[PDB]
Amino acid sequence: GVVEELVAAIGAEQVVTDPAVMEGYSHDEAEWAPYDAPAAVVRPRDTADVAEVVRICAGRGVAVVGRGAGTGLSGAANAGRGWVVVSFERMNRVLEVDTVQQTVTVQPGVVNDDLRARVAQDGLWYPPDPASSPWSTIGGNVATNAGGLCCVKYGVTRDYVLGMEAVVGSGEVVRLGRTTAKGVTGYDLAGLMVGSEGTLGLVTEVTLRLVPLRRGVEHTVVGYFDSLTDAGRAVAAVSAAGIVPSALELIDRFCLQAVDEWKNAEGEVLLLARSDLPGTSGQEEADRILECFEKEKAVYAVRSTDEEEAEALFQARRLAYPALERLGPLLTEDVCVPKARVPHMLEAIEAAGERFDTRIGNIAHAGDGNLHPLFIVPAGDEEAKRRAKQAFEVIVDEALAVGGTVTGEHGVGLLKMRGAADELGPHVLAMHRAVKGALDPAGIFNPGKVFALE
Amino acid sequence: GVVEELVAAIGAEQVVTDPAVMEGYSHDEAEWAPYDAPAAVVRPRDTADVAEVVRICAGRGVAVVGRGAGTGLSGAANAGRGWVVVSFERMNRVLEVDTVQQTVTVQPGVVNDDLRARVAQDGLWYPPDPASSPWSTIGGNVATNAGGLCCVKYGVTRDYVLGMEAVVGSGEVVRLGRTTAKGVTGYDLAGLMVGSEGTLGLVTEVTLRLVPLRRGVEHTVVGYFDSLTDAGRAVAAVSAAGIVPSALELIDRFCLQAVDEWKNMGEGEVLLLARSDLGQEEADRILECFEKEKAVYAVRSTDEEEAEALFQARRLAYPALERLGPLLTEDVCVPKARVPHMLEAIEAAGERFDTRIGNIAHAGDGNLHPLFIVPAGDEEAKRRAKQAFEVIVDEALAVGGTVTGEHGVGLLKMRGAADELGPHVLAMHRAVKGALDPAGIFNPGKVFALE
Ligand SMILES: Cc1cc2nc3c(=O)[nH]c(=O)nc-3n(C[C@H](O)[C@H](O)[C@H](O)COP(=O)(O)OP(=O)(O)OC[C@H]3O[C@@H](n4cnc5c(N)ncnc54)[C@H](O)[C@@H]3O)c2cc1C
Ligand SMILES: Cc1cc2nc3c(=O)[nH]c(=O)nc-3n(C[C@H](O)[C@H](O)[C@H](O)COP(=O)(O)OP(=O)(O)OC[C@H]3O[C@@H](n4cnc5c(N)ncnc54)[C@H](O)[C@@H]3O)c2cc1C
Ligand SMILES: [Fe+3]
Repeated sequence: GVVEELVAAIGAEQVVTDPAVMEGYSHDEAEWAPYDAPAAVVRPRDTADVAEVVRICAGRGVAVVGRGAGTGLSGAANAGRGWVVVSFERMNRVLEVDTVQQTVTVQPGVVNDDLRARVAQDGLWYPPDPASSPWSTIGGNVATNAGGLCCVKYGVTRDYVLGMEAVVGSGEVVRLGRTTAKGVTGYDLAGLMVGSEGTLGLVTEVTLRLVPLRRGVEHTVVGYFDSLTDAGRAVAAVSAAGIVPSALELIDRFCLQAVDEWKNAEGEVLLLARSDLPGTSGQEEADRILECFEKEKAVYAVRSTDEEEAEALFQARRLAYPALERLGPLLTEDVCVPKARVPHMLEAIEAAGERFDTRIGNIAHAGDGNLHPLFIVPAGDEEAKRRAKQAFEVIVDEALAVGGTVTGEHGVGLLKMRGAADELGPHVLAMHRAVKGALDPAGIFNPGKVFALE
Repeated sequence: GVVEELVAAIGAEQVVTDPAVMEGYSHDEAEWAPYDAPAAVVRPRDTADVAEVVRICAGRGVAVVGRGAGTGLSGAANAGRGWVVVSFERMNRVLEVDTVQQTVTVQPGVVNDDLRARVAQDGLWYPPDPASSPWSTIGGNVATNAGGLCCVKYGVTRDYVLGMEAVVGSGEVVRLGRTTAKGVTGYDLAGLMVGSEGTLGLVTEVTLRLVPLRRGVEHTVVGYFDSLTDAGRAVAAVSAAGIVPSALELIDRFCLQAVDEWKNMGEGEVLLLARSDLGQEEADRILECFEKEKAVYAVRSTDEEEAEALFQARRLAYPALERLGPLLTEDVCVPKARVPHMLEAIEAAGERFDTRIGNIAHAGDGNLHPLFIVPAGDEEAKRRAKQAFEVIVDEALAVGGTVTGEHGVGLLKMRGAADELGPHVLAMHRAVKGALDPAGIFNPGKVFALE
């Protein structure tokens, strides 16, 4: 009688059982991630509803997986058979914007882009800008510690989580973290929630840190290359010069030429960089970045004196994944290695394609060494699927061999549990099982993702 | 028979038992914090030695309390009777400075200022600059999540900790966190160590993120006031102008006197020292904010040296007051909008309890440091200050602040810490510590109670 207690606790408008409606609430954009039919999909109204849902599911031992917008790429939000999917679509209000403290308090259902537009009205700015910003929730960004494009100079979500309110344990609603500028009272439990991917609790309200709007001119330094190796050597060349570019992205040829077909290519690798320093200070730095592209392999390495053709190339970098998803199933990998390993990793990925006869596109946050190789899977050719799945295990192990990480921003979820286990090791994993057990003694919060419990 | 197992594990020259020597290892600069004679003070050489100390005490259930430079202000490093003090004095080497990744790898025993000067050679910079930087260890800065003067614009220690290696549990050497620029694999166990004050493990190596050197001329904006109330409104003026200053510090009268009566170098009640890191247009905007409020000799300083001399008194305020006797310090942090109100509350706590309370605070972040000098022989004033101590704290939580901003709960703040966190959150601390420290040997009893 799980659905019976839920309706009797939070009403009927907050429980859904139509197998047709629950279809889309149990899987995210991560393809090949298994997902089964959940027992019911709850859409709570406020923290009180979530507290009751967690309490009921805790006693009955029913797995509950929180869901934001369902734009994950590792199946972290995917629901298991009989689970209770908690959709925060109804908790989508920005509660306050304190201009003196320069902080904002939002609900987990808020959309990233919507949040940024609201704070910009008060002259503030929320730096984190994931490619899925137009559709991802702040709840998801906090659960997966999502990153963005400008995170090479302003950090990721974790760098802006001051405090939060979460439902944990048997249904206790607690307020973790702080709201002032400095606080060390107790443990960093608020930070412990960030990057947990909903395996330790449920965030019902988060307090974010803000910054003044950049109200300025973005000097773009555009560069083209003919090889992923040379272009990789240039990104490291700028980082060795000691420059902190406000953006440094790589878009191979296969990816950029596809976006044109959708929305309507000087070289093989397009290295897009940009700086945001005011006045000539930025122009001086943007010029320095240009030389780094020219000194290395340089094809059409020119600084952009146009505020739109620059912005048009960057809008293509954002529409790279959705432009290729319409082109068929797309398997994506997220590794992050040291900046000095970008050339070795780029040439190592390209080599991985020839060994398994699999064409692999490349886009990566060159500023942080976070590579995103994307493979478009042709339908009908199972060997290509199999060859790409084994190449999947080569790029991962190769990134761990140079000292990288199995995931940089997308989250372990399900499609990266193998690599995550090899990176963390038995001791680190054992600590995860212990931590999750103390804060989730019922084992109901998204059990089985990131790491396994046995 | 515990000391014997230790000596039989890490040699004799790494174990000390002389009760005359262990004194300097069993208590920190936090006075009135309880401390007893430890069973031995271990000075490890490498992670292997630290691993042995943890394994031995884990099986025997002997409490171990890690110690850095002993500059804590809440008794976090104070040792309990029969404990084993692990001193990282020997682990004080900078292991690597990766200029391509722009990161540094340090051991816990390294001093803050030493780490900064080291990275300065390679054109890098470590922003976090606590007042005790010249003699505090990086191991301590990570356990307490220390702050500094520039943290109003560059964050605190936790904002630069990329990864670490620690000995947890029964003595397993694990490396938490990452070393790249981005990493989200699993939980943030590294961030969990930060601010734990050594209650979940022992950090033997930390990987900190760095930034390019400033390489510019700072625009210092010095300002004088005649009261903590009027000056408080000036601090809000910079906040009401959308200005993020690289530094904003406030010092009281008795603080300045002690600095001029010690260093003998040198007029106002409070002195707000502002600074920008852009730039003259911003420094000028702040100057007008001071004259907008009660302004005495408010001038946007162009002499970078004379201003730099003024910032030496702000950092030498506590060392200049400890020479005048026992100094009990409180560390509250409230929202910026409560700085003026909170300052007026501190003054009343003095009049109400007949206690002279000096004030220095990072007004830019709302981190207040009211310090009382306790005279010798007048125990009445000591207990009277303890009552104003409970009043200034409750007023910090009532207005939405926190019991501790940068110093840490330790021991002299566990009362307020419990009131702030609450039963639910406290029950979580005992649960977390239990999972990662099933033996309960890592500084047990501090921060929260293991009742
Ligand atoms: C086209 C595209 C571009 C992308 N670009 C980026 C990018 O640039 N950077 C990046 O980091 N990621 C990117 N992603 C994936 C992205 O990380 C996720 O979309 C984003 O992190 C959040 O999406 P979401 O709102 O759907 O969260 P969801 O997928 O719903 O949830 C993700 C995780 O968070 C947990 N969770 C959700 N809500 C809550 C809550 N309220 N409380 C606690 N836990 C919760 C979920 O259970 C799951 O574990 C992209 C995805 C797509 C499809
Ligand atoms: C004069 C003065 C000025 C100060 N100014 C500031 C300031 O501006 N900002 C600020 O934030 N703080 C300040 N402090 C206190 C500051 O927190 C300490 O100076 C700093 O935290 C480190 O001191 P320490 O290295 O002696 O740490 P210790 O006191 O030795 O240790 C502090 C806590 O950390 C734990 N710990 C230490 N090393 C390890 C380790 N290797 N692994 C695990 N746990 C460990 C200790 O056990 C203890 O719990 C000041 C202190 C003084 C005395
Ligand atoms: Fe991305």
